[PDB]
Amino acid sequence: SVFSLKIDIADNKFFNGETSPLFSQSQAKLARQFHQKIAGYRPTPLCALDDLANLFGVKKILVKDESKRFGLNAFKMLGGAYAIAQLLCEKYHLDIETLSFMTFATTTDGNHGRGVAWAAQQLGQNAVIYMPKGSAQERVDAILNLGAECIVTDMNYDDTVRLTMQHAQQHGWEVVQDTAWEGYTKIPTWIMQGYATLADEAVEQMREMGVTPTHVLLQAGVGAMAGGVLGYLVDVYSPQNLHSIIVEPDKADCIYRSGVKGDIVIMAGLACGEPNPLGWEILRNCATQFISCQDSVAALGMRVLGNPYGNDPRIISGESGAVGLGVLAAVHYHPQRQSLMEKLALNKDAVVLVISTEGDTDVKHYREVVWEGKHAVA
Amino acid sequence: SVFSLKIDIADNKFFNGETSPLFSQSQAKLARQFHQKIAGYRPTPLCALDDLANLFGVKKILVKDESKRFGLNAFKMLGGAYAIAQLLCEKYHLDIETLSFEEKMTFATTTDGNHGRGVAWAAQQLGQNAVIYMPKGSAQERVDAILNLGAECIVTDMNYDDTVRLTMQHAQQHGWEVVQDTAWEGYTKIPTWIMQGYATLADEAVEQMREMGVTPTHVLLQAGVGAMAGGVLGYLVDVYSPQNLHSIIVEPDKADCIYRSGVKGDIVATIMAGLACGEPNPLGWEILRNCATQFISCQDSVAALGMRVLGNPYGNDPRIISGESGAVGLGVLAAVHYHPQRQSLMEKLALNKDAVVLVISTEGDTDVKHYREVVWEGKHAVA
Ligand SMILES: C=C(/N=C/c1c(COP(=O)(O)O)cnc(C)c1O)C(=O)O
Ligand SMILES: C=C(/N=C/c1c(COP(=O)(O)O)cnc(C)c1O)C(=O)O
Repeated sequence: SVFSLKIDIADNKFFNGETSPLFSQSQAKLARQFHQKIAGYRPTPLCALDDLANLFGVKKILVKDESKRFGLNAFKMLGGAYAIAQLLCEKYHLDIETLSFMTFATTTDGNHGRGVAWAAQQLGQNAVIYMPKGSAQERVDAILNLGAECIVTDMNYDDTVRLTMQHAQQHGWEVVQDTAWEGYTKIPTWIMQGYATLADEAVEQMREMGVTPTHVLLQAGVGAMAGGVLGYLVDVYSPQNLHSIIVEPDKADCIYRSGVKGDIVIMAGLACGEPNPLGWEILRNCATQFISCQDSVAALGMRVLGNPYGNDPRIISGESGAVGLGVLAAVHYHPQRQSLMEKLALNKDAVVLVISTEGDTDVKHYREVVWEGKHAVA
Repeated sequence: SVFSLKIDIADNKFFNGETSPLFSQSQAKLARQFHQKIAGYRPTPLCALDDLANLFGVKKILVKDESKRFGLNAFKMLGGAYAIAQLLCEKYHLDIETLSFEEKMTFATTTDGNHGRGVAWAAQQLGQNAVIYMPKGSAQERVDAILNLGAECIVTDMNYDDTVRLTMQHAQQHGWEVVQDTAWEGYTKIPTWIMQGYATLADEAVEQMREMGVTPTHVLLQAGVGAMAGGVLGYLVDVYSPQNLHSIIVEPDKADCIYRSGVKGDIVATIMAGLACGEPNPLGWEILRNCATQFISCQDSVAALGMRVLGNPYGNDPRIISGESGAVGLGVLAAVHYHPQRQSLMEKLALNKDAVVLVISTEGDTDVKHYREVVWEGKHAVA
């Protein structure tokens, strides 16, 4: 069927190609050295969707399956656990190379807090995690399952973030929040560096395949992952020879609207309000294009990934996890496919990296989308 | 989420447990012995959906995956190829139990997809001709499938039943051999063999369940005219008896001929192409009237739900490619599960924690276009 989903593409006019040594090969190698020493480490699968590539008119679609990231069903773990380890290695005067085996506070709509909760349990320390209203019970239960304190509020994530701040300064907690703001940059920097492990894995995995990625699609909420992963990839592949596309939901396209203006200006995980300044700076510098897409584009991605084409490997991907792949699928069935493919420079030679950032973190919603066809194309 | 799709259940008030000797274990053995002699024969997988059965509160959900049947993506050839070989054994006075390899005959049938394909393929394999007719609105991909076997295919301006009559006429006019998977006045011999040919899948399924050490308490059988249901249930009740099998006949809302025949006790467009019905198959009807426990008339979206559930399995369950007509049996189980009145519907269907439910996935993605519209785009969604 032919259908038109909103997929607004805008060229980054503020692109300068200025890389960030702060997020590079060397730091990601230190970040990966850390994660390698964690019990049950395994590089997550880089799945080759060959038959879907041939159907879409490109050479390779390659998906980093972050649903395999230990038992957490998401990638976020990579940042939080690294920053928590760095925070202690600073406070207790140690070297990050030795990994011998008091309270961390944060707001999350799901994955980030689970990462912080898991790391706290692993290191014997405590964790208090705040969640906004409407958040799934399964996601609350998973945080309590790790032995942390989880409180569901009555206000939105941006308002809830203030509550975590006022509580942590009044009780004595250490804020391990995945976004930066004036007077708070140290931890988010480490988080973004910790994320780069997945890009480091994917690069080693791509070299083993013997391919060179021409494109990358990165979903963005506050842009911490996009920033950290893009900054690494452009350090490896150059900002000029990697066509990076940042993907945001229609109702929370802060980074898109920021790229549109120049200055700083739905699926849980990709909600924004205010963009992460550390992330923004990298995307403003090195991101090729920004996409603002409809809600149902993510839903499509989940279905395409969960029921693959031909003989491609199946991938379990959540709403925020599947939106990059969804863009490619929405472009394929769009009447303006030709001009959309040209605008994104997607052609028979395009090798496309996609990051599946989470699995079925909310089973109820996941199965409502893929079985019931909630948020259908129609 | 919680949702209500139309799933009307009717007890078969005319059940009497009279089996049919024409559809038994011995005549399924002869069928399967014939199929084993054909190149590329492999029993189709019986997939255990252990995690879905857990979710649904039953013991076992086992799906016979007929998408794997001889590269044809459907089960229908099991009958077509068997009838055709039997006809050749009448024409050349040959023994079927002995022959295997190889005047020009022409085989003619109406189909809305799979039957004709099964016929066309068999004519190709035996170096004969096939002329296949198709009702208006038939998927171009299915027209192409038949042509790609070296057979003629014509898409008429008429419905299924009228196209069948045009096939009859043209066959008399040209001297063709009509190979139709339905019966009527003066035409019962071939659709008997066709029905006997289908029992091969049930024979395999019974053997496979035995290797697993299970015994089915339930079978869900989708129906168009009821040749498959009739042929398959007829064998199954010879194995397990009509009384020990809770057999449920599944039909689409817009073409529930066997359901409507069920409530009355006499012979009386859907997204489930294959399950369309104008007039029921009287040969299949006799078996269903007799041994079918219940009939289900259901909404089109029930098949769509089944398709999605099968193609994106729960937990660690095996993935199955299942088409619109192929998935509706499973779709019933999934529709009941999410229904507000789940408990009562489960009780009605006598489904509990011990139920070993056999489901027949009768075809894979025979219409790739529609299949992906269901499973990717969410066409015919619950809401
Ligand atoms: C805001 C959150 N979500 C982040 C997230 C994102 C967005 O990451 P950034 O906030 O770093 O853009 C993408 N994909 C998945 C699966 C995610 O969980 C959070 O975990 O609290
Ligand atoms: C009418 C056709 N199909 C019937 C069919 C049926 C219904 O079988 P009966 O017509 O024997 O009821 C079930 N499943 C699939 C995949 C089918 O193709 C045909 O192949 O022409």
